[PDB]
Amino acid sequence: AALTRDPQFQKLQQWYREHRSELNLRRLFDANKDRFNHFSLTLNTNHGHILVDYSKNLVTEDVMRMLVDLAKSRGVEAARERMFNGEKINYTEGRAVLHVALRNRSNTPILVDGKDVMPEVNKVLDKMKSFCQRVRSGDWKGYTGKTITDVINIGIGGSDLGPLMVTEALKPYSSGGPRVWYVSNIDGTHIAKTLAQLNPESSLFIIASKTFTTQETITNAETAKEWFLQAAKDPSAVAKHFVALSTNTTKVKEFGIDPQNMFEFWDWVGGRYSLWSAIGLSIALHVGFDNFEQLLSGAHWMDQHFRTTPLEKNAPVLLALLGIWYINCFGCETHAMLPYDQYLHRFAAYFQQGDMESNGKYITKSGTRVDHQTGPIVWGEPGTNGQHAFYQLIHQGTEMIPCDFLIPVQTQHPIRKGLHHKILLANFLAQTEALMRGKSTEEARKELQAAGKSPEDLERLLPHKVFEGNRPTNSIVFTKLTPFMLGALVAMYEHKIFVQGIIWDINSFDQWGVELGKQLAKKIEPELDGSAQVTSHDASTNGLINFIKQQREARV
Amino acid sequence: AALTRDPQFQKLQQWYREHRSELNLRRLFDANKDRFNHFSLTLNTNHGHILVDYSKNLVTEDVMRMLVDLAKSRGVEAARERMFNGEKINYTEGRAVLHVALRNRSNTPILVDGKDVMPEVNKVLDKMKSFCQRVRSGDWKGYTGKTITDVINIGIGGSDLGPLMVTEALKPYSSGGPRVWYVSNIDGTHIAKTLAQLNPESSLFIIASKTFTTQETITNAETAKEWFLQAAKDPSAVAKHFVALSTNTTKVKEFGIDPQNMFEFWDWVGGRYSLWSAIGLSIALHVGFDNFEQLLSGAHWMDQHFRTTPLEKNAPVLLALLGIWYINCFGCETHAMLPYDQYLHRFAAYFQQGDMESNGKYITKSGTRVDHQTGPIVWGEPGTNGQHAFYQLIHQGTEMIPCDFLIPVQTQHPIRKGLHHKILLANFLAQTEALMRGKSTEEARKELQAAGKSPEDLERLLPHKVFEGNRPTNSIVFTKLTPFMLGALVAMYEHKIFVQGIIWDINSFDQWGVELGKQLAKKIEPELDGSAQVTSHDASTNGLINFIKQQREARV
Repeated sequence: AALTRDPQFQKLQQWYREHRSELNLRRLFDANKDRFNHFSLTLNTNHGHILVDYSKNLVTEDVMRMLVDLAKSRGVEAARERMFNGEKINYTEGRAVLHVALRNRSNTPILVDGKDVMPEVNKVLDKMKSFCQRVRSGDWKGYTGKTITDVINIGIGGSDLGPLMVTEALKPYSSGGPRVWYVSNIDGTHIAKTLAQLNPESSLFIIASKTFTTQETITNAETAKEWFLQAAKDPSAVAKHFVALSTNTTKVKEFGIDPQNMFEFWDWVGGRYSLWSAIGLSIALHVGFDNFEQLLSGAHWMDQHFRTTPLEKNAPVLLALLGIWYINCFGCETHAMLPYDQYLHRFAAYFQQGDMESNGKYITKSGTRVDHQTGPIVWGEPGTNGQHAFYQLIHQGTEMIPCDFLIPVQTQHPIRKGLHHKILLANFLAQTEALMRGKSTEEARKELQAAGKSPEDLERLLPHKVFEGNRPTNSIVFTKLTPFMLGALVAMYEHKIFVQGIIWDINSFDQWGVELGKQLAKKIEPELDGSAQVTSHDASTNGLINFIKQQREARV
Repeated sequence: AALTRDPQFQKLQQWYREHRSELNLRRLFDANKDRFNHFSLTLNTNHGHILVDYSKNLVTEDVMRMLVDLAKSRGVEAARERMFNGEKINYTEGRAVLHVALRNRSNTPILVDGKDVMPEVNKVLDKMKSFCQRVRSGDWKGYTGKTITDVINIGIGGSDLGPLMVTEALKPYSSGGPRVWYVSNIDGTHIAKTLAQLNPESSLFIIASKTFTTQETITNAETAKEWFLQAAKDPSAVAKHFVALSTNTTKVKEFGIDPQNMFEFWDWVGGRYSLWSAIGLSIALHVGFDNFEQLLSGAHWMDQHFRTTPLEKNAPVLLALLGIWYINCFGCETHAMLPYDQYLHRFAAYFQQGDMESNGKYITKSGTRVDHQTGPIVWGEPGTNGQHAFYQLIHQGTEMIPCDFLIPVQTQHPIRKGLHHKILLANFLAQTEALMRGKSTEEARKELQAAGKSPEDLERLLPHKVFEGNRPTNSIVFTKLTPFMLGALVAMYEHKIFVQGIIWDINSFDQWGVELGKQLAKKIEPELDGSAQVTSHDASTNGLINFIKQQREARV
């Protein structure tokens, strides 16, 4: 593979093999009182500051230098320009990758097959703005003349996670907006329990599906329509309660949706990078189009930082480089994202898709199989919840787990004169401090002696109280989680993911890995009907199907 | 470490090194027509069947035999009896481990320090029963005489996760019960956004905290009381709207709660194993005490299965052993739990604590440091949501990830004549089939040719469409997700965790790993107050705090 053959990578790996057991956070900080200044970035977006402190990582100036050299050697900057210039960097599908055009507030032309994409982008945005205005003003009414109180987004993967995570994160800005609901699972309980809490007369459904033939999404949509029509009866009423986010005008018309209410996007918009397009309609409806533009503007700001900042001080790039260090040198399988913010409770889940579906690849640009690790397993839970759930393993377990700790300085709810956020902040800081410092046998011993522990009891319990520490973390702190700031943060990670993919020489923008499961599922569907034994698959699949048919009747 | 020195373990490790490149699922099945029958267990709980199919695992008759020999060699059965008999197996804290006592429906005496624990267990259950009766019936009234419409649970970690996951999973059984709310994050937006939607006249708060001094929990509790008294004014009104799940009678009195409304539990009840105790009060209030008893009954049935079943056919034991195989021989860092059920959307999250906080240890019983891996990183998202988010990596990524696929045969919402559930089931089945089978280059080439792909396009696309497969999974299918069945499934994993811990020779029931973080946070708290620069910590902690103080005043 390209990466393994890179001289800069080889240089990095040789340094690692020689000075690995030399890297100790406690000692690094004790020897360099200016470590924080040397390994941290402070970004002023003019709408809040972003501090990216990567000083608690197992790195030195030499390591960072070699890492930056690896990025240059792998052509990170050239690839970046190709992305922004509209070139088909999604080589397996032969398409451009332009989620950056979706939020290109400067409106500088971006060509695709010699044609500027911006006019179309702004056309859809204008349509979104108009629609959001009417629904929020109460001008758009249901079939019985009532205003919309609830908006239901139906989609899977990228047509679901992004909008859901953002509306959850910007909940405080939804004043004067309709309630939003997200239905994604084909599991019938999802649409069912959602519909049970809604009134057909004041509900607006958003069907998100490029092709408008997506099995899960369309099945849910048809279930929603049957439910609606059961109340409305009149088919022409569907046009007042259903809109589509796609490009299939024919199927959209067939469903009963008014064509002028079809918000399209393009093939250069990846699902896991689509919240910035028409897919984000529910976002705009919930918090208003103005806040939606703020969201886009934050991303655009981060897009520029990524493009004009030298690699050595480039946030997305350094975040990606640090991950390559832990993944390809320390051999860490996972990456934890721990935001200390309840509104961001689905941030980690969102990037679980953005990162994993982008970089969970094994075939390089030249068709060669990688001979090294690629995308890591991303996971996490928001601050203090995760801390009281699985931190025991991060502190005293056996796995090395790079962790990103995020938090806004200003809270959306400064209740009790800021008492809650104070404690939240203190824990945010204490956890990375502990993770790095740990507690030695001697330090633990002193504590146990002070507790008046028996000489014998002290020696028995002592080892259990030792924290080996030396566990690396990133601390990302931003002024306040506003729509603009959230846009900047999401874009930052999108570009981190982009850099790592280029370094690994994989295609972060295709997803051929989903085809097999879909193919095999279609074959099993017709076999589930009936009580006849199934024997067309392997013994397990067969046995599972027959157990299912047996228990179908079981009364419990 | 005991494990490494174990003869049986060494035998397994040796076999692994010799036959690893010989383990291939396609061949294994093609070579054994009875593979499903040989590697699957069907349990009849009398309230539904459970099929634990572990045939899609990289294992053979010999491996399973060696694994069971490992379980015997490591003394799994003796350790189990010690737990059930009330001995102090939580050796670092000198305590018994008796969550099995909590659901001991048979009421068989279980002694701790010479006293049967059951009478007290049942005393609390009866109090819970009476309270739920009165609250749900409407007999229990607020300070203005209204009936309780909302129940708010306030607790962290083990006093939140269990009840939340269970009430979410059993939502269908909550008809006639009040709505339940879970507040756990010290982050003020949690209690703030929750209180903004409640009426002080019909809201009942449950303060879950053993010591009743837990910082996060008591802070949220005091904030809720302040909000409550704001409207009620009369401090004696608190007794009609706040109850406690603890043993500190004094602190509960001071708060303003009626002592007769303090539901207690004991030190042999681990937080991450407490939903079966008074901690589960919110569960009982939401779905009724009858359903709570079924839940307990389900777990009780599984406890018996675990205690009376020979190892070779013991579900918890087998699951535990398969994990030891992937973790200590294959070197897998994670374990994915993927239930194809939206109601179980918080199932993986629950065991993320149950498993990780239990086995994320590194000091053995002899006080010696482990020289092998222990607890894995548990993660996941429910069925089809996760499938459309990160399966790309599971199918074509670079890391090996053991996965547990779970699903109920009968759905709680058989809408559209079971159409949704049919598709859900087809995907549950097809995914494990695909993970195992994969798609060869030859098969992929034929598809591309049949699709009429160009010779140029074919060669370029070909390698990207190959699925290496041979990825192991467990498929756990159960008749229906009823209160009883859920109890059984949760208990099954609790015991799997117990078995793994004994084999690793660690303590699955303590959690010393949380102290350092809490100590360092207490020290930072006062330092955040005021405008002075902090210089008392390492440079990073100092820098982060000074950035916070600076941005604290920023207007954005």
